[PDB]
Amino acid sequence: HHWGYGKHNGPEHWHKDFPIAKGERQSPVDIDTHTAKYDPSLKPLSVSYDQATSLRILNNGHAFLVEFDDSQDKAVLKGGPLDGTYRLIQFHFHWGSLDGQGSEHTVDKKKYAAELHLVHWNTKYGDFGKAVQQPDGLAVLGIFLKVGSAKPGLQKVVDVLDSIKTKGKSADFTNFDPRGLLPESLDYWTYPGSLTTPPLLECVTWIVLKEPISVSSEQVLKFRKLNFNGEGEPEELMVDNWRPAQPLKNRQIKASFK
Ligand SMILES: [Zn+2]
Repeated sequence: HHWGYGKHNGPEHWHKDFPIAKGERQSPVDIDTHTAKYDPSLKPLSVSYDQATSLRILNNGHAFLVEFDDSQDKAVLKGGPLDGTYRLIQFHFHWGSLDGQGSEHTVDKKKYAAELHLVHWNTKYGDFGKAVQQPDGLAVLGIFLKVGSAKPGLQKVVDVLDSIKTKGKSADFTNFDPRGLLPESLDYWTYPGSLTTPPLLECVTWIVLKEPISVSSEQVLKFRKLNFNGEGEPEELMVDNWRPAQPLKNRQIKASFK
């Protein structure tokens, strides 16, 4: 018994256990493309994933995560609005029950079928646990997914989902190249925010790419066959595991492009 995305434990209930849910820099938010400010001082993003080492893929009952070895600077994110090096620790998705919903961030109110989050932590803080307690501890790269052509680089992930159908299941997942999930362009918006799942800490510096990647209906369909529940109990399909847009309040979204 805890938090989830159902009617009685969904996002609207999270604030009771995690007061920060009504905080000043909560995520996701709607990106108003006409209010975003182009900032010439923003540097190009630097993604160095050539030595990435994936370890496992896990169903934690809220989504499925693909965990990486973050004991060294093997897969890092630098540049952009960041100061220092951020190490990739895991990536996961949020998706919907239908192609018209699923993303957490929205663009001019437009919702995408899913959203990919690549989570990185600031190496100055040693470890993930310490990083989440700092305002500049995390840097999450957000990528939108739209239904269309199949994404070859995502197929290895969809084919193993059958092995981690229920909450608690994990499987070995080595030699996966996260570079296959990136779009052509690295243009982005960025704003200070939080983790979109409890405990909703406001330690994120969000970097949302403008260009979405396309995945096939067959690929996204497989995401929808996962279960929120553990093996041996009422089957609840894992769908609509997204938090709705939160108030922007005293924050401005910057764009790396004109
Ligand atoms: Zn996420």
